[PDB]
Amino acid sequence: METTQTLRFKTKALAVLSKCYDHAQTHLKGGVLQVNLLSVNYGGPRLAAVANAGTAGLISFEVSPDAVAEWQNHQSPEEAPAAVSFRNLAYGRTCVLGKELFGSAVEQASLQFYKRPQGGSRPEFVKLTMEYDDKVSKSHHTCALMPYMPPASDRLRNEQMIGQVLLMPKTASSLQKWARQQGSGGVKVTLNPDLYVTTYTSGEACLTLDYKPLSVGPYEAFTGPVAKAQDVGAVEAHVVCSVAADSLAAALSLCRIPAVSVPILRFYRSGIIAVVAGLLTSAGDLPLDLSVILFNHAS
Amino acid sequence: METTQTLRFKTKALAVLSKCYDHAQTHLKGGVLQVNLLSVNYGGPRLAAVANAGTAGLISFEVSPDAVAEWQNHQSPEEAPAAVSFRNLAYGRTCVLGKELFGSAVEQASLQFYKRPQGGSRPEFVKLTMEYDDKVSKSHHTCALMPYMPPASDRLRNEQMIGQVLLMPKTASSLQKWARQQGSGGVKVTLNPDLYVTTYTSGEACLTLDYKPLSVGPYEAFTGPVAKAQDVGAVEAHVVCSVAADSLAAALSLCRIPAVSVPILRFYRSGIIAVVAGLLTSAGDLPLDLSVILFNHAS
Ligand SMILES: [Cl-]
Ligand SMILES: [Cl-]
Repeated sequence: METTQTLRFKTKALAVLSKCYDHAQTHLKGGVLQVNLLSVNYGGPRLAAVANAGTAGLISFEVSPDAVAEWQNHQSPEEAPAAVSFRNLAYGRTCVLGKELFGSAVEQASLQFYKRPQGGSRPEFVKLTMEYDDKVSKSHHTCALMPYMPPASDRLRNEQMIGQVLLMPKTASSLQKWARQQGSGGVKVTLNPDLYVTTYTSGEACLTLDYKPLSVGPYEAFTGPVAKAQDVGAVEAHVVCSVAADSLAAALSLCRIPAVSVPILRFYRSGIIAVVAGLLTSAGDLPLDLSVILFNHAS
Repeated sequence: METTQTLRFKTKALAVLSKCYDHAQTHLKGGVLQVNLLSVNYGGPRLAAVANAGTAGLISFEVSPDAVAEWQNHQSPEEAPAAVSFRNLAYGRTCVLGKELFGSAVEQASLQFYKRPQGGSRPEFVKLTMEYDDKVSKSHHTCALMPYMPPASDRLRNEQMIGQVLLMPKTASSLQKWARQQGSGGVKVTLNPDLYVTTYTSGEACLTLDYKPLSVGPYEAFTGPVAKAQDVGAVEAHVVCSVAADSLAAALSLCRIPAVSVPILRFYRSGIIAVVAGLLTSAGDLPLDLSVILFNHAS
């Protein structure tokens, strides 16, 4: 058995995300764990819990490379994949890997991808192992990788961000509730730079949220921790997005992590939207990049 | 690291218990997993999930020795302990070991015990391993054992059984509901050979259950599967037992596993009751000895 790649995290790195994972736990359960190698020499490897949200949404519970302690790709650059991924809910078992992985009592978490010496050009298995606080307890999980998929966190690299608005906790819940009220319907999201307003409509139903302008462009907004939670926004263009009410509801929920993050809506020139979890200055330097992509939903 | 004991179960042996465990998982979760070494010259090692039920009850989900494929004790009889135990809910972990151990897809299950070559009469750690159907997935859990405890399935060795009555579904359920209604009070259970009836009182509340006599003593009854389910009993002496209503309710619930078992109440001369899960001929030959001991409880 040969090792294709080795990935190991720093002491207790992933444990600080324990509560964050718990918040997203229910949505991440039926998804998959995925390590993005496609960005190894672009910051480092990126492990992420990836799953669906609603009728047209993709969650990416991603860990910043800052959490990585050692990376090793033993395959020729040309053989290694852009990404490997196994399913979060391990084969047969009752244990959800993401839960154990992002556990708070884990000192060292690490992954090892293997293949059989003979036939097979790409990794075929992964071996997660978590070593706990007690300096005594270990857990090793051997799983089969899945049919290759691109890095979830790769679908927006060529997209153009025309603005993003921070949603104050109450506003977020308010929207999140409205979205839920719309069931399996669609929501037409409207960004109006002129009116400093974001609008959502689903049939006759409707909802309007105002926002204070930031005398700065999209890409220069919310670059660091969110020091204040207020309905603020940096928009530089109009746009209408057709998303699924249910996906929007799940996103707003997941990105508002108690005492940790507040939802930030990122608008793209194409009809696409990405609800991002803006980290509060309080919740320290969590190596988290949580987002949910709202795909185009034909109503 | 020195290996003291090794236990390997037969292929798929513990998987047949999958639904049975699930039926008790809520109770077993906070208990412990434990291997009774005493029963090695009495059929073989006995693994059991052991936990508390109500205010005065001990639950024992024991696996018949005929499920074990290979046992090896590498310690002299002097050093070897009577029983080894470790938390069912693994340390800092999120999965309960028992849930994964009795997984329906576990091809092979095995346990190993170790200790350091210094200070330590008995084993200090255990390593459970699960090999799955897919012939690819494996799980290894390494834990610390707990301060030693006697084999749960031993507390009834000197006790002399004076009677046992089987309860059919509708009957058991009446008793269980009655017990839950008595909330946190105590139940005075009476066995009357002259009136062929068992009575339950908790304050002004009461309940009487008739049973048809078996022309055989206590120890020769319900030896094998129970092809039918009718309120019959092989009693042979009066006895009044003081039990906790909540333990009684839990015990009846646990021993009536849907389409698998029916509760059987075993009364002992000492006024102690043990609720047992009589297996229906319907269920196959499950290697399961589930029971719940109702200890003495005062008003
Ligand atoms: Cl209970
Ligand atoms: Cl010792």
